[PDB]
Amino acid sequence: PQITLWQRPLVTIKIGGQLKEALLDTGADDTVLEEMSLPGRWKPKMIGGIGGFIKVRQYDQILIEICGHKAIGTVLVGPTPVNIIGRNLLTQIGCTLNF
Amino acid sequence: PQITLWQRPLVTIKIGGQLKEALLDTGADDTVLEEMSLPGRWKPKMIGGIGGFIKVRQYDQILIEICGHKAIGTVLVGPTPVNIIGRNLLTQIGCTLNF
Ligand SMILES: COc1cc(CN2C(=O)N(Cc3ccc(O)c(OC)c3)N(C(=O)CCc3ccc(O)cc3)C[C@@H](O)[C@H]2Cc2ccccc2)ccc1O
Repeated sequence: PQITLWQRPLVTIKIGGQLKEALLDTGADDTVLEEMSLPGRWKPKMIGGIGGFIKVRQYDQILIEICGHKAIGTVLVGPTPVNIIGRNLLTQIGCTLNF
Repeated sequence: PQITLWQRPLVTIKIGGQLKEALLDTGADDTVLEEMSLPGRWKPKMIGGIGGFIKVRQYDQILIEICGHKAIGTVLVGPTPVNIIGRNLLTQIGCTLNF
């Protein structure tokens, strides 16, 4: 699909048997979601940007479905104000910027 | 052009007759650049990010070239981690997300 940028590029994602709305963010290196539970082991990580840093839990090899496109990758979980889909997963769904 | 996301989508922009490196960021509503000087009066603006908020200076009708594409719009200046080209200008240069 082709998504314009007149409005925030929000899409529904399916992760851990849960449905959530997330922002397709080309400026984000990693995918970070609001507090939720995920399987497997995790590593603490600190991610920052505008406003400073937040502490998150890093889970690797996590399955996620974005706009029907399945992908696997690292998901950070923490106090983010919005669910973000970063480049680490945008690449897997073949997402590109065009102009 | 078509830009893949295996790496940060950093491009060259020109503003105030100077070249700067910036991030094409679909997750950003606005364009925010690191401290610099711009003409005219400015208005107050707060941008909410991953770690909280920051105060910035808002300048309107500013000429800016993005990857060779000329644009004229609102440019915010403040303590941002990197120069960010947000949706307000991505829409002006006809940029979209595709997959
Ligand atoms: C609302 O308009 C703007 C918001 C931002 C702040 N911002 C953010 O807070 N970040 C932080 C961030 C989040 C996730 C990541 O995986 C990530 O990895 C780099 C960074 N970004 C950025 O700041 C990009 C800059 C950057 C580059 C390298 C680095 O080491 C740290 C930061 C990405 C932006 O898209 C964006 C994502 C976002 C949106 C709403 C609420 C919270 C965050 C900004 C402008 C708006 O108009």
